[PDB]
Amino acid sequence: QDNSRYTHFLTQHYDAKPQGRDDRYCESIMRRRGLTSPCKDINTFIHGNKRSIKAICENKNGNPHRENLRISKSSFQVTTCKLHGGSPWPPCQYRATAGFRNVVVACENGLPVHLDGSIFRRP
Repeated sequence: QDNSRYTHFLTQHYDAKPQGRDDRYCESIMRRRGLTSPCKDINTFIHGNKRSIKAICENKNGNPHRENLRISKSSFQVTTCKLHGGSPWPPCQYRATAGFRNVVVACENGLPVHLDGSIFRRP
């Protein structure tokens, strides 16, 4: 049964069915998931069904990527929360950006355990 790292990945990166994906959504979910002490600089949540996300670890929905990651074949609805302001401590103000594209994860024992957030921080 699903080890702690996969469980942790879901806590930090999965929100099945969000409502509005605006700035207030970000500020609330970041607190709720305990990512505000200190405030995480940027964090992305994937939406949809868990099934498609786990499938990225297989050839059904993923391709090998770079040194040790996997990239999905299907696109996902996602929301990236970016810290606004110059302080790492609460209150954390976040700005939301909704998107729809494929994602990159690291798999361990057939389960997603890490999300590569670099493809979401548009410099």
